[PDB]
Amino acid sequence: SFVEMVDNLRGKSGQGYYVEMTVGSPPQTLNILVDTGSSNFAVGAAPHPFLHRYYQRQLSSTYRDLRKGVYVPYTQGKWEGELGTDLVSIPHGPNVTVRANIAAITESDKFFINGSNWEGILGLAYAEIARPDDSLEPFFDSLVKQTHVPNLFSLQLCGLASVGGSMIIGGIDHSLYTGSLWYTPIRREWYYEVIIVRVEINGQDLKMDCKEYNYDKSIVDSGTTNLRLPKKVFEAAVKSIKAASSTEKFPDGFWLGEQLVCWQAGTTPWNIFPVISLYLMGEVTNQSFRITILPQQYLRPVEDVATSQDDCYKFAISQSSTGTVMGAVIMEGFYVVFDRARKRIGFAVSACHVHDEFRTAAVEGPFVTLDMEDCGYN
Ligand SMILES: C[C@@]1(c2nc(NC(=O)c3ncc(C(F)(F)F)cc3Cl)ccc2F)CO[C@@](C)(C(F)(F)F)C(N)=N1
Repeated sequence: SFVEMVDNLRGKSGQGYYVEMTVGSPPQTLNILVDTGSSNFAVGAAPHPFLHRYYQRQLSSTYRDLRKGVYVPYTQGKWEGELGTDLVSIPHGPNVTVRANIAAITESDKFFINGSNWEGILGLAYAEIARPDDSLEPFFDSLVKQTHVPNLFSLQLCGLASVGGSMIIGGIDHSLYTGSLWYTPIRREWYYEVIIVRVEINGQDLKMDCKEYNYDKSIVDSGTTNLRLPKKVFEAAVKSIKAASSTEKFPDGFWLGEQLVCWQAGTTPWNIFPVISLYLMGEVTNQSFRITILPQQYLRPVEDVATSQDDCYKFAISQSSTGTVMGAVIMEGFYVVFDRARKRIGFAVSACHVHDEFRTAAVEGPFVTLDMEDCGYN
């Protein structure tokens, strides 16, 4: 039941949200990062200083070796391993056991994070971006094929350092959001690719050709902390946020995410910072809806006992050369429905949210733009 799935996610702020899973027979319990930005189920399978436990294939009678290596290098770090299949279950997910592909990580460099409490990654995106290639069926594809679970999942990421949330597999739990769910089409089934049609900072349009917001794609990624923007959009956004917050001046390093800004505990001047709205393409021509975030979402607290006389924050909007990434900055405080069956992503205000007494994060619409331009970059 969905009620049994509520609060099945845990994590440390900015370290990743994870769900408990079991692999093998007899079952081995592991904490697994929920990642909508990748498509491999990859688990630590050898000792590592940052791993409390790991997958021991020799203890699983149901393990099957696929006799195929896999090497996956990312911008920061890389993982090498071996492919196989085994029985997998989600103790606080659907009441089912399925056979799924598993990449057993045997060597890695700067992939596992100290103190993150996760031992692998559940890539929830599509086969097109699976490694080594699209013939390696992702976990959610196997789950849907082998069971009667509907082809949809939803995430309620709720932003001390400990975080929580819910991953609801096979449905939408109405207790997790308020107001209406607004849907944007999935443009291509690879990443969860979407289209942004307008960006406003404190109600002021950035006034760019909308293709700039999607250069070269825009994705929804629970495996990325920041709201990451293409260079041109990022520079305009920083200029606009600086203009709104000009009563206080911060080091250049802050706007580049290289330095923290600190205030005496409880004194953060939230009202000098603007709201940011991303307008997403609707399901109907030239209609859109907006997602509006507050500074409590894009100025992320950095927990550190040593600086705890203050509240210290990192600016969580950053530049990208690979397109827009709607990471946790966007997802936390919203209930996000990955409706794979209908090729669409829904957004609603979450039951767990940031609102202070002046402003509230929102999901609202509809908005019309009679300008007929397609905002898709490719
Ligand atoms: C597979 C890959 C990947 N992701 C992570 N993620 C995290 O550790 C992480 N996750 C969520 C959050 C929070 F919840 F706070 F947002 C904070 C963190 Cl710090 C770690 C290793 C790794 F290889 C590739 O890199 C990206 C980012 C890719 F570049 F592909 F986008 C991705 N999506 N998945």
